[PDB]
Amino acid sequence: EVETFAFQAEIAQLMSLIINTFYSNKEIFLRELISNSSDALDKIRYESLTDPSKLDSGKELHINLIPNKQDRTLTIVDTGIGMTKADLINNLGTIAKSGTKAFMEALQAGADISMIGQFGVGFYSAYLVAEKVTVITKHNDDEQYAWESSAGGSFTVRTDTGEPMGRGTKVILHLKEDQTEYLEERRIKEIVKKHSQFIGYPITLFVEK
Ligand SMILES: C#Cc1cccc(NC(C)=O)c1
Repeated sequence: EVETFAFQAEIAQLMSLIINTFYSNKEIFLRELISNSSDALDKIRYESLTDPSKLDSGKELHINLIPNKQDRTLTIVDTGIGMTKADLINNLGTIAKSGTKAFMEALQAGADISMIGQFGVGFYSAYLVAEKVTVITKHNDDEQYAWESSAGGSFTVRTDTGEPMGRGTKVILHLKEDQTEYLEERRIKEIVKKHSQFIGYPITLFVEK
């Protein structure tokens, strides 16, 4: 049972600008997704300060980076607060319509693309390197769901029957054919050290066979 939704016109426009604009500094996608994970971890930590049972779904607060060269995927896993189905449909828990407007007004006033995260829409920088993005998420108050989009104006949401997650979010980047440098250990390490070296949660880069 798969539900298909249209992106709001402003989000479709942002996504097409990310995909079509010539812009060589693609590595910022990983900074933005790690930042989103750190925000999601801060939220479940804050909730747990007054209600410890919010961590019954998992006490460890961390970020894992999982490259898979056979599948040509880079997966960013966090054990943050996760998203409900309603959150997924509402632009993955963002204020993407007003954020896109503020981002585009900022660019007209002298910002560049790499400030995208300041406007709350850093998630969509995934499309700098991915032809398809899958988001698996589990929030304490809802069931496990899978969101998916190859851009083109639409996304799908379905109940996820895969590996139970406990709590958190998994962003699976199905990489473009010419973007496989982001699966190499030395390249990922370089980017994490350059852009994410002070994130307050452990970031573990998995290795492959
Ligand atoms: C990449 C990219 C991107 C994201 C938002 C807006 C724009 N448009 C420009 C710079 O003309 C480009």
